[PDB]
Amino acid sequence: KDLPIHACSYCGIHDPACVVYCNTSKKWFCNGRGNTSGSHIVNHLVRAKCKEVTLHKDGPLGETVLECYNCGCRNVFLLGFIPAKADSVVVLLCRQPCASQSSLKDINWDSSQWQPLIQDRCFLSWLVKIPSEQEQLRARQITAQQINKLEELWKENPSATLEDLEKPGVDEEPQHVLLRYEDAYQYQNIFGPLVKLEADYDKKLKESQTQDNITVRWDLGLNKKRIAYFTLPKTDSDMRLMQGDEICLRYKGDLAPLWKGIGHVIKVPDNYGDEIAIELRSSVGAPVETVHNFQVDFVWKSTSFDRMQSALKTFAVDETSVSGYIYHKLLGHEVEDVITKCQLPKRFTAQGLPDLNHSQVYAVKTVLQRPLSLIQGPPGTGKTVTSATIVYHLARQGNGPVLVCAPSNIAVDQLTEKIHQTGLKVVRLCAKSREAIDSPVSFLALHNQIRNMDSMPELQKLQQLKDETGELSSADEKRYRALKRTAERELLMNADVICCTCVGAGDPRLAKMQFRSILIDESTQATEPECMVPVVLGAKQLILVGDHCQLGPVVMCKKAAKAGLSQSLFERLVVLGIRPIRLQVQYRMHPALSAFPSNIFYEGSLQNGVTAADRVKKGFDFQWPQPDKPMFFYVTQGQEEIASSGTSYLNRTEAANVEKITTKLLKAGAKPDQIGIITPYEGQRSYLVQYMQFSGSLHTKLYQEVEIASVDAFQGREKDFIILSCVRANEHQGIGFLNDPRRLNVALTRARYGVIIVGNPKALSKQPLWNHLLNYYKEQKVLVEGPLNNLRESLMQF
RNA sequence: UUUUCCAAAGGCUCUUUUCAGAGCC
Ligand SMILES: [Zn+2]
Ligand SMILES: [Zn+2]
Ligand SMILES: [Zn+2]
Repeated sequence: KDLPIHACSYCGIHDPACVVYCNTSKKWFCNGRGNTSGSHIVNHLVRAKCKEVTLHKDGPLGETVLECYNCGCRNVFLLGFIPAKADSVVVLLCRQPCASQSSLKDINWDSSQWQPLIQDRCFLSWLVKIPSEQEQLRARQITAQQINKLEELWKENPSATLEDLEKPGVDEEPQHVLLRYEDAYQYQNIFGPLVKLEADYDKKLKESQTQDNITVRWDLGLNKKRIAYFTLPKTDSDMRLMQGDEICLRYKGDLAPLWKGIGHVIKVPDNYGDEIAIELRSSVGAPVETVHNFQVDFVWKSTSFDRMQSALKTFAVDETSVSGYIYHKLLGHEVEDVITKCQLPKRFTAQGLPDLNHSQVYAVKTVLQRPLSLIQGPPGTGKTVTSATIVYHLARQGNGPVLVCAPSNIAVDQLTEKIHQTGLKVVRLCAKSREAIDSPVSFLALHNQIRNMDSMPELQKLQQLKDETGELSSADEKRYRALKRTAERELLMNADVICCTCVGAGDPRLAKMQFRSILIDESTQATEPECMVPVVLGAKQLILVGDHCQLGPVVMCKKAAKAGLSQSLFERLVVLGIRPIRLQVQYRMHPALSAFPSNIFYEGSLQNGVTAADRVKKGFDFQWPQPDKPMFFYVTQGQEEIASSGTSYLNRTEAANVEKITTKLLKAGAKPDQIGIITPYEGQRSYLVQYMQFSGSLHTKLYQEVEIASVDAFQGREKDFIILSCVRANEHQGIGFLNDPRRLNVALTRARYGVIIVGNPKALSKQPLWNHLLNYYKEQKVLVEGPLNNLRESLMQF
């Protein structure tokens, strides 16, 4: 009848050792698996981002708080139990750093036997008894989708029952993304709510980030560089500290008068470096002398989303914002093909750049003859050289300035270096936040060029005065602003090629300009409005470069992802009916590694531009299961564990295996910078960092030199030897986003010399693509398990 | 078997002096 005080929100099962109370949500939940693959309590914890667990009053342990004996951390995802060697008393300790920093140092305690408290997405039976299957089915049954809906209702209001899910029927679902449109106003009305939802979600998830009572080195700078170094106390474990964001520094202490300054991040965590560094744009009134009792806060900004909305409305209301043909093509309207009447250069090669192959030459000649061209660039095909050829030819056409944009600043830097290699005059536009960022192409930045602009000397005098003092008078500031605007306008008109980011093209300084040529790059990594921001500038000839098989843009809002916002402009153009021209040759992999992904994801179209003897590293005496094939799959029988964040995964057994193979690789003579570690899960990456940094069997700096990153963090990077840990291994659950073929594509194509795959074939074989992976690897007879020294071919079949 | 937990990004505002003016980073 009436639910007791300790009753599950989802089902209401009442039992002493079956209900767990959450301090964050002030609700009880059952440990029963239910219809879904996960327990109710674990599902509530992961969905509601809670990290506090309170045991029921009656049970094997009674009213207990699961706190680490060393540090007392509340986050249950880090605690683990150790059975005593003398009695049955269990020791609850954090995985790290409490394993080595434990004050108890009990003889019966050992950290090797340590296991996570959460297993198979549910609490262990001895702690919380799993409800009996018959009782857990005879009671009220709730499915996953309505569970998520009820959790959302609880989040938006802490009063919601089962009847609140059906009787109201809120709906208000965002309009789904269409493939074919009819009006620009329709496009704006459809994509406005999605952008607004994304911005709101980002603001909500990023505004709740602050720290208090931190130290600061507080070093100074000659040219007004208030540079502050401080380290996050790692209690919040927030990685949102990023280049270009805004940080407000508040000094509420009594040592100095209260100060509230604004600055930008200049240095994020690095290899063994940490000590995040920020640059303050405020005056000299900052409390330099004080170090402690410093408060910091991150405030979200809406510049990017405002730029997307402005571009959308400009496209909706301005007929000349884009060419008519491009406007009709983007809306899916069926129109006849148009051939651009451009003069074809006799030689397709670029001065100062390597000669293109036949496929690249054909791609260039086809692109130059079409107002709209789509290029599918497989990994390792030298797409940068191709794009350099395109910009070279476009500038040689003399049809005004040529705009280049890319979602990532690294891609922009690579492309601008490539074009500058031809000797062409290029101007790189950087944001104010990125002005202090040091880059190899920073000498080509707009602000640095202005600082080196010697035709007008009073501008330099004002600049150095600003560098040596604070803000000048109002008239002086107005004159300086006018001089800067005039100089940058002259530079931009004089410049032949302007390169920046896709969002950065929305800068007012770049505004009020018309460009007849745009070569949006890496578009497969950007949301459709992000790619659409630069084109409303007056595009007439428009080129996309990217690979849908590589990866897609990352969207955080669940509703936006469901509505189709994750789709890139490249994908929509491809599915519209435009066949993208794809480069057929590449020089990045030894043929053995490149044979499989070409066969699978590129229907056997890629060609190996390098030979086997070319892609062998000298002084590398490492044994292989097949001497001709420098890759293999190592089989591990580990169990996945929930990461500290509560939504990622890790595995200790695979981490130890990775450590062993990396130690062997360094013993083989491979340079430490060549060894890369790739994991799709952030929690696994952090655990590997902790395991390889603090506990180093070999030289600690030796392990330090290698670097670990997420899939798309490493995607823009190319190295010799790569070792992958797929992490996920669950009998009753899925692999997660590992079923996405794009991540498999980038993971297999990230190498140059060798790939070492580590994972559990039994769990991965359920997904058909990974089953094909396993079948191919067994056909090559490189599935190996057991001792590293004594390699044995696995007998498992899939 | 849910949908997955994964990067990158990045200064303007106010006022009817609005054909404009004012102030901030
Ligand atoms: Zn329940
Ligand atoms: Zn909760
Ligand atoms: Zn602890």
